[PDB]
Amino acid sequence: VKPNYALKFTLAGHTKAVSSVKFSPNGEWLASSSADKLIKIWGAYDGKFEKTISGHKLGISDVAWSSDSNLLVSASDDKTLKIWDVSSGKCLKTLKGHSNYVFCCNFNPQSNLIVSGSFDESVRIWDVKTGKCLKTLPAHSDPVSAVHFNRDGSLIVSSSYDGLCRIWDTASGQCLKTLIDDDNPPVSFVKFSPNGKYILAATLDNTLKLWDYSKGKCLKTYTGHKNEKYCIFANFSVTGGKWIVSGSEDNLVYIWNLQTKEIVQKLQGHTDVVISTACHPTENIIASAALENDKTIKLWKSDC
Ligand SMILES: Cc1cccc(C(=O)Nc2cc(-c3cnc4ccccc4c3)ccc2N2CCN(C)CC2)c1
Ligand SMILES: [Cl-]
Repeated sequence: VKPNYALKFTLAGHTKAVSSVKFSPNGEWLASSSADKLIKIWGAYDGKFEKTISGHKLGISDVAWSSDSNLLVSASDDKTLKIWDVSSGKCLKTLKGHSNYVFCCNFNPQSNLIVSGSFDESVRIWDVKTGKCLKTLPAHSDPVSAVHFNRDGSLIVSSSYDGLCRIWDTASGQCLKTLIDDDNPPVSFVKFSPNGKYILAATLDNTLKLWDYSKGKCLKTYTGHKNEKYCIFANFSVTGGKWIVSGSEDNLVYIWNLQTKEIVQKLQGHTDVVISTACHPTENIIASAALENDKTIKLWKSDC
């Protein structure tokens, strides 16, 4: 069983490298962030450009949606995160506290907290309503590449160039688990599975790994792509077949069968490193986004 993702739309508009694409929880919208300091909103089903959101003083590495598809948070080189009202485009809060570039961000499912990771080697947990920093976790000893809440928001997973992936108790800020590798290549990406039982982690040695969080055991490895420089975002695809989806430094989107680990599709068309991919919440739709020699987002659709 293989997917048949085919190109549907190419979304042009960003004037510099695109860093992150995310589908709204309600499936309605795609948000993109870019080195051009802009957030753009696009229709998920027709690819139609909606609006430009601006205010960051420097490039934006990441953007994430609240549970109600009404708010966005962005992580910038200007050392801030911003919370935005999607419908008005207005900046609601500026989250200040990191001492350097902010690279990654997420709302908890309840969408009252935001977690961020920074070049400053810390993970911060912020109050959505007030914008105040609630906790600063001495998370890592190198830049933090990814931060993600599990399904009930009770855990955070973080990854860093220090070679570790850590799991944190949200309430107390205590580290519950460290995943260590003997060679410790930089961990460039991490995310929980939809059910929260597993973690998917990328390392900068051309490798994706599925870890049993509960047991601390690697269950799967996914290879064949190129990933030795960029923090490339990867995904579980669960709407049709059960896939792993990633960008790659050879300008392709890679799709693997989660259980067998076999490459099932490679998506051709981008003209630069595919740094971001997103999987639609309800439909078999992938968004992909590439760096400065491409600057476009592509939307792909499959029957399974
Ligand atoms: C504005 C913009 C546009 C296009 C790409 C990037 C970028 O690549 N992001 C970034 C950078 C780094 C990073 C930068 N310096 C570093 C210096 C020393 C050691 C480690 C470092 C890690 C880490 C993460 C990230 N991201 C990539 C996009 N992703 C959605 C979240 C995380 C940003
Ligand atoms: Cl995500």
